[PDB]
Amino acid sequence: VSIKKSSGLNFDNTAIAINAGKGLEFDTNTSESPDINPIKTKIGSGIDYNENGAMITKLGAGLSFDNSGAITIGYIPEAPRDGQAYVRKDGEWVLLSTFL
Amino acid sequence: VSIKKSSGLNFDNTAIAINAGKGLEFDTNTSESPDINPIKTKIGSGIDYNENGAMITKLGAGLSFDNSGAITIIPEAPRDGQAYVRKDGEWVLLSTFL
Amino acid sequence: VSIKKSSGLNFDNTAIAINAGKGLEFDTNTSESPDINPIKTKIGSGIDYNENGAMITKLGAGLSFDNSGAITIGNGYIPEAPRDGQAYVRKDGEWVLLSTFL
Repeated sequence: VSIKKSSGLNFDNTAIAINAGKGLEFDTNTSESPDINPIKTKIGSGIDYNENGAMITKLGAGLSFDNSGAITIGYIPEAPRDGQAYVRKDGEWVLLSTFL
Repeated sequence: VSIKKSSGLNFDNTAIAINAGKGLEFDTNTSESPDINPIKTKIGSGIDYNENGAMITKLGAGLSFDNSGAITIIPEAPRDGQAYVRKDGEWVLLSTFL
Repeated sequence: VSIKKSSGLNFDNTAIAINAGKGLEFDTNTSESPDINPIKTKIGSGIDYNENGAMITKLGAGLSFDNSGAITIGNGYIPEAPRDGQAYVRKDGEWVLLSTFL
């Protein structure tokens, strides 16, 4: 058999093998391993698989996906300046004299 | 024909095939599909392709690439053992109001 | 010999070749290239390889990996007082009950 070795194939003791380079590996953890190992991507920090085996970015605190699957990002306000003093109650600035 | 099955190839009946696992798939969306499908990476949220067919991180609102291809982006009351309230953008001792 | 052409293989002048599409390429920069090229992923902005060839996200200013490999936001003003129906005043960086002081 002729193989095109410039297109990712090579011989390993006369058997055609995928010659897997950067970002790829053979999955030695399937039910059929180590005799039958599928090729898979090789991934590290910040990448995962979803349920379909698709690569996704691994998002932590502060980050989310928008509506197109793009990565996106995602202290109390000032009381009124009317000369009057304010205290804090149930998430609101409430006039001091309310309690005096 | 001899294939090395522990290196990503398998027989699909009599025919030699790539055995694609996680992060990989066959592209059924070409002109030539379904009879000739290239192997491609399998991608989801957070990843996209370039025009050059390269995988890139898919960035939305608030994130961008820096110039070397990496992803990038009331004051406290006085501390003096006394109680304080908010008035005109200042922190003003409570006592002052009693 | 027969190949499953719907499974990522094709003929190039009789020779069996991987038919590489989006996110893959052959590496022409090896010690046996260009007559022998491995298949590799094809990566651009936001991605790199680690030392062992695994793809990682490339992080710049203000972003960091946490200890579980996830991308996160890297790293005074007052917080909310208690939401318990009571009034509060600020003393020594703590919300203390206005009650105390009357």
